[PDB]
Amino acid sequence: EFVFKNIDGYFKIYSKHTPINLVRDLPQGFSALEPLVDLPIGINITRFQ
Amino acid sequence: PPAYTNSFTRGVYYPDKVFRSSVLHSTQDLFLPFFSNVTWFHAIHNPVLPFNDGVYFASTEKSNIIRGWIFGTTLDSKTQSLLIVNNATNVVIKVCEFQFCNDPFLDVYYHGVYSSANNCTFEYVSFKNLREFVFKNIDGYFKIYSKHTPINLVRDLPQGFSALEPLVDLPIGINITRFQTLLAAYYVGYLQPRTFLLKYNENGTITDAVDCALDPLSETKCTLKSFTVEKGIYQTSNFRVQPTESIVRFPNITNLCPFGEVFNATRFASVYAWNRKRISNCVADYSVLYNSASFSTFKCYGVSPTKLNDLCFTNVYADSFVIRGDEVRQIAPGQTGKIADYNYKLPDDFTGCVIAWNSNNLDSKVGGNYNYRYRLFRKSNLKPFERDISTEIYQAGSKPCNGVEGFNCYFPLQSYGFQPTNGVGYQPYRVVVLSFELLHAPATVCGPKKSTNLVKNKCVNFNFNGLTGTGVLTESNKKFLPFQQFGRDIADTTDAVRDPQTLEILDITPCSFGGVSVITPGTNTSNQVAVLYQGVNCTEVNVFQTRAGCLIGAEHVNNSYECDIPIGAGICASYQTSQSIIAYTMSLGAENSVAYSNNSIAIPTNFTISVTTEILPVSMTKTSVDCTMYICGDSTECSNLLLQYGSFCTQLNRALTGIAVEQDKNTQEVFAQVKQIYKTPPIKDFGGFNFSQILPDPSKPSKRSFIEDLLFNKVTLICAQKFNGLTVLPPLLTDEMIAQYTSALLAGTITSGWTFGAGAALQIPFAMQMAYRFNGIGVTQNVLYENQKLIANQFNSAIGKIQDSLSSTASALGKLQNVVNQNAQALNTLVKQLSSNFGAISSVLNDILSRLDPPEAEVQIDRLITGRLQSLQTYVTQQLIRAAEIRASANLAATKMSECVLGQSKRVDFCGKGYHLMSFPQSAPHGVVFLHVTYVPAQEKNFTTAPAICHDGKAHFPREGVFVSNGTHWFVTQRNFYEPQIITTDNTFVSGNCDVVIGIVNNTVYDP
Ligand SMILES: *[C@@H]1O[C@H](CO)[C@@H](O[C@@H]2O[C@H](CO)[C@@H](O)[C@H](O)[C@H]2NC(C)=O)[C@H](O)[C@H]1NC(C)=O
Ligand SMILES: *[C@@H]1O[C@H](CO)[C@@H](O)[C@H](O)[C@H]1NC(C)=O
Ligand SMILES: *[C@@H]1O[C@H](CO)[C@@H](O)[C@H](O)[C@H]1NC(C)=O
Ligand SMILES: *[C@@H]1O[C@H](CO)[C@@H](O)[C@H](O)[C@H]1NC(C)=O
Ligand SMILES: *[C@@H]1O[C@H](CO)[C@@H](O)[C@H](O)[C@H]1NC(C)=O
Ligand SMILES: *[C@@H]1O[C@H](CO)[C@@H](O)[C@H](O)[C@H]1NC(C)=O
Ligand SMILES: *[C@@H]1O[C@H](CO)[C@@H](O)[C@H](O)[C@H]1NC(C)=O
Ligand SMILES: *[C@@H]1O[C@H](CO)[C@@H](O)[C@H](O)[C@H]1NC(C)=O
Ligand SMILES: *[C@@H]1O[C@H](CO)[C@@H](O)[C@H](O)[C@H]1NC(C)=O
Repeated sequence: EFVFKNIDGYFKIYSKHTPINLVRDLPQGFSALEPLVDLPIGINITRFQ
Repeated sequence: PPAYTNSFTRGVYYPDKVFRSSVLHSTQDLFLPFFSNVTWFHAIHNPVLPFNDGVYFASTEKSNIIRGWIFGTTLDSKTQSLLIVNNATNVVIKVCEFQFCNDPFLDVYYHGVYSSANNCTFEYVSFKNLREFVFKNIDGYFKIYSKHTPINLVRDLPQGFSALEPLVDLPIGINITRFQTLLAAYYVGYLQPRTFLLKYNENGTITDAVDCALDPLSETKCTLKSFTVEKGIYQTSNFRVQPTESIVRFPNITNLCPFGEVFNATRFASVYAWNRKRISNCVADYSVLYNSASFSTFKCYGVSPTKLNDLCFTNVYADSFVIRGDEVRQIAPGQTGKIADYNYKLPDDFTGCVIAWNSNNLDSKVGGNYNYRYRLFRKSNLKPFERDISTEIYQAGSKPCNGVEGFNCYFPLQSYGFQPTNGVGYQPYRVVVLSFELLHAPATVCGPKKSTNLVKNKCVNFNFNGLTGTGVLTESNKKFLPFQQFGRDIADTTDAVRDPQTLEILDITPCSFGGVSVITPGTNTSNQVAVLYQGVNCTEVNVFQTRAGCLIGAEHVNNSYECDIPIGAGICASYQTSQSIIAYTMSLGAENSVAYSNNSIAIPTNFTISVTTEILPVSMTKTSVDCTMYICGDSTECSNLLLQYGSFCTQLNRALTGIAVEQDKNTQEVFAQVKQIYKTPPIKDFGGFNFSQILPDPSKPSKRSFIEDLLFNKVTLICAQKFNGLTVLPPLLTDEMIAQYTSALLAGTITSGWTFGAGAALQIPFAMQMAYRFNGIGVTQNVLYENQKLIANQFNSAIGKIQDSLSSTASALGKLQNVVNQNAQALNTLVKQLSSNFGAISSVLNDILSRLDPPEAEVQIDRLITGRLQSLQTYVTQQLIRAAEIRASANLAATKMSECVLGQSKRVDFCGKGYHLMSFPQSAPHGVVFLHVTYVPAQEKNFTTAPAICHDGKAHFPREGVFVSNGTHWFVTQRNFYEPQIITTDNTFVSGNCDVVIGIVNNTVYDP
């Protein structure tokens, strides 16, 4: 997953890899996401595509 | 080689001319510290001594040789000099200036000098004896204090005290930092910002003064504002453990810091093709900038190079190119020209540094370089952040050009010639430019910031990646996730921090905190101290470490005794065992082990009848502090500004009057619960129960008996409160009427007893009243009817002990005394907040208005009056809570009088320790005193017991009082007094068979 946001001019991206074997839908469970890359770009971005 | 002696209690002077009587008013100013070294001087074979904060001078001049002084700061024939002459009993002072010689001195071989002057500004003329002259300059005024005391001793200073009254005021106004006397034993001292606790007598003479920070007892006295410090432990002040130096930590080195890689580039690009190497996400050591010996220029525009390392940049840049030598000075803001426009334009707000160095011996060729080209001319300045790689053909005229030179067709491309015959301005140079940007983004690049070293187990500051603070770092075993940097606690307080350099988990702990207690016995017994440093390990600060803290001055005692001065966590101190202060583990009473038995009892055969004394604060100082007068002193502006608060002013008085009326109510249901004021019979035939001590004495002016008089004398500051609007309203019940109600209640207790609480009083002899007040506690009346005289003996003995308790003990009336106190310093601090600035310029409204214009004075009194209103709100809330406590005690006293004076209370430990008998109210101001006559067994005897008796196979249990035996025969007696009965059917009832009863023994029952 790629979390996109400019909060207080600080662009954060989190990740969490879980090896599971199912394709039906999103898992019914709990997960925690820890940051990997943090570039405080601070750009006035309000839309994405 | 000056000798140093002890100054004793010398160096105390009247700080100001205000007169004070019988008050221990403490003060702090430039003073001579107690027990300080004194530099004794003599005239053998005359230097300049520092003035310091103050100067103390003393001398012993029987023949009056020491009479002169020369003071000053430079003495360069330009500054005025103090000059004191005492000739013909005349004091002469003048500040003229005269030239000095190599060794200026006064003709004094064995038994004056003055030349002309330059500038004179101030003119003024006025063993057996010890003359003292302190010298100081406060607010530009030079002050001299004198005291001549006739003594007969010359070897050293006397061991006593004497004040130093002043003589003259000298308003020189000139700063003085040096002095020098002119000439047989005289001393010199020095004044320091100390603090004393002065003591004025009845006539206003300072009889004794004590320093504050001399010893722990001195600090205790300074805090308490008293000389006689009783027993106990007193919290004086706090203590801090200062950080050692500092700890600053930041990431460093990282991978390579590859600035030298840019420096040692073999080839360089053209001037038009300057290359930007982005610098980010790397710790900048900035070590390359230090070696400036090889750099031709080192300057910065728009940034301070000194603060480059101390500040962090979000992003940084470095640019390198090669140009000619003479173009260095043209790289500056505010400069124009072809080079400044068509090549590189410097904005006026450029932030960076320009660095260049010689490269002619490495970047020059014999035949000339042909690699760096650019565009010579262009129509306008280059737009920002544009790469000028365009090679457009210059065409000044209107004639079109076909790419070949001709008519008005000039080729814009020209080549440079690098030759040895060229001048200095043709040399090739290396140029490197650094630009640092701070956009609207957080900083990403930080300097090393002197990572230094890291110290464990020693309190010190710390700065970890911008996390500052103070504490002590300790090794910890708390694991951290790789993305988690620093720890936390429940209260959002930092607990663990990991070192950025090494992934080691370090705790953070308070430095020391804790106050500074002072465990001292009363001056009645001893004079030694024992400082307890609350809850600190005995490592940063004879010494016996305790759970409660680090204890100093007392040795641990392996034996355990009764606690006398509680310390903390079970530790207790005492001076008795020469004898010295100790600190041991408290043992609550002698460790007893009552022999719990299968069938044995210890029923008392004798007893005692004490008369304890529990004092209950029933009423208090009825106060109704009017808001307007107290809060604002006689000011229309203050009245208008106070009216804004509105309901606070009008409701503070409502709350205080509610307090007053409820205190009168407390008094009403406490004393005035008797309908008719009964009076003592003229003849007191009580069967030996002497009552004259507590019954009112007709010979006395008021009907307050001896005990009440002693109480009133013991409790004590009378007309010093009702002075600032704190109108102490008189009680509705006059103190004489309070005495009347107490006497009525006590006389009803005598003649009517408990009955006068349920209607009119019903007469009963005092011998009959105790004849059933014993019966209340399960004690048969035969006790009194057989030992009434002895009962009277114990009663009168306890009454006699009451006077001793009042006189010899200052804590006998502790509760009432501290209640009257609490009120006294409550009103006192209420007064002092009139002096507190509360953030205003001063505490005088008139001074504020006179000093400044009303536009700002109004704001000043606004802040001051908000502070005063907050202070009054705090006082009234504290008064409400204290009056709630007083109301709880008043209902408790009413309950004790209803159940205990107007009855015989069955609640244990309510009317004293033991089986209660009766009580006597003895009013004391803002309170009441009870005389809890109780019953306490003393002497026991071990007997044998059994619940039941089977004579004819039928069990027999005692109605009241367990079965006992003296060894041969079995008897019945109540619990609280051994009195045997012959076991008969009258005192026993049959219930069940024998084999169902546990502990039953066979026995013989008499048959009436
Ligand atoms: C209980 O103790 C008291 C003392 O507190 C005893 O009173 C003593 O009585 C004898 C006569 O029997 C006198 O000679 C003594 O002078 C009394 N003592 C004092 C201090 O005056 C009392 O007798 C004891 N009662 C019993 C039953 O032992
Ligand atoms: C104060 O002066 C009076 C003089 O009438 C004297 O009687 C009294 O003893 C003095 N007070 C003290 C404490 O010496
Ligand atoms: C306090 O001082 C008085 C004065 O002599 C003395 O009688 C008394 O014993 C002292 N207090 C104690 C507890 O020793
Ligand atoms: C005081 O510090 C030492 C280490 O210097 C430690 O062993 C001891 O347990 C500490 N004292 C207390 C009461 O924790
Ligand atoms: C009661 O005590 C007072 C003083 O304590 C004494 O003057 C009086 O004579 C005593 N009365 C009796 C009856 O003992
Ligand atoms: C009873 O007390 C006496 C005197 O102290 C003692 O000698 C005896 O052993 C005790 N008996 C019991 C059963 O405790
Ligand atoms: C117990 O009291 C009785 C009373 O008559 C007496 O005869 C007997 O000797 C007493 N025994 C002891 C051990 O006191
Ligand atoms: C306690 O006394 C009873 C008396 O009947 C006896 O039966 C029992 O054995 C005794 N127990 C002990 C532990 O002495
Ligand atoms: C008590 O006396 C009865 C006689 O009726 C006897 O049966 C019983 O055993 C006795 N018990 C004890 C403990 O002596």
